Amino acid sequence: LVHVASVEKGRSYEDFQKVYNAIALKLREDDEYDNYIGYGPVLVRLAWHISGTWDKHDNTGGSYGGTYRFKKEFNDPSNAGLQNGFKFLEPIHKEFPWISSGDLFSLGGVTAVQEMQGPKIPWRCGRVDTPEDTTPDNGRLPDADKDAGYVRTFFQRLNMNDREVVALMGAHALGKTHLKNSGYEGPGGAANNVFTNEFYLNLLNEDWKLEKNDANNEQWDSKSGYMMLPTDYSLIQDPKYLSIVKEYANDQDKFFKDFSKAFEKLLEDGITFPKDAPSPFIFKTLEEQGL
Ligand code: HEM
Ligand SMILES: c1cc[n+]2cc[nH]c2c1
Repeated sequence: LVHVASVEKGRSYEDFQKVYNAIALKLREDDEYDNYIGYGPVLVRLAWHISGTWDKHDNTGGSYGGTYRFKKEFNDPSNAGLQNGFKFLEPIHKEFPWISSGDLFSLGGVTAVQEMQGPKIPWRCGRVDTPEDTTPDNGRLPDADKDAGYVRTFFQRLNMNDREVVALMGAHALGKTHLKNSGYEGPGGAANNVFTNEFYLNLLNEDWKLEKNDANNEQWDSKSGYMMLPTDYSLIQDPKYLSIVKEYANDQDKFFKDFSKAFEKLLEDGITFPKDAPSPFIFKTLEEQGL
């Protein structure tokens, strides 16, 4: 399967910076969502789940085709709760009907991270919508109730290595688990709509307790009111993972730099970019624009 990036006709940096600003302006406006967390965390989760279907072996799945717009992927049990990120973006797609679905879902994730004061993420245009029959089947996204060997093995399919996996998981400092979506409940920290390295700090400094929640699932709970998933706590159980966790709890700039590279790579897996294709765009935030 080859998927070649095709820039939307005649579009350039300024067009996509207009779509960025539209998403970012609505993130500021619709602030009440999920008890004032706002839409940013569900939008970086949506960009991860449309990319996380990729399989390196046959180049199926991935962010290129925008296939989450089809019922099979929209109704995947693993995507429960992401309909709220879709409905947030649907106004903006009506306003810029020329951007492809893959591009709009991935730029929403980029915009949310930078607007929640994360690192800049280089983003590239050119994903092309593909037919309903290209939609990957349910079951390619990871279970939460498993251990470190499962996480390592699952992420080899998206060929991410240990460092990349640990840098990507730092995004679980954002938002929260919702019992009616996943059977898990609670936030992982106090700053859950500002991008920081707090996931790593909480993992190493809190007093975790294995408890059973109302959906009868086990999760790691702390006195402070935070929770960690079994696959999250996995990172301090494995010796290779645990020493990268310590590296990111001791250096927030290295965390930001490595997250930026692994999230771009995540979003680009499966796509062939021609050598005459434009460079990756670095978008300015509303704040850097005085907007
Ligand atoms: C083995 C890996 C992973 C598993 C099992 C997993 C699982 C989960 C689960 C069960 C939730 C709760 C969903 C809900 O109830 O609403 C969640 C939320 C979230 N995850 Fe993951 N995740 C994984 C990796 C990642 C990665 C790599 C990213 C992003 C780079 C990510 C970003 C998020 C975000 C931002 C949320 C919060 C959503 C919200 O607030 O609504 N996840 N994760
Ligand atoms: C997903 C979203 C939020 N949190 C908080 C701790 N772990 C996780 C996973």
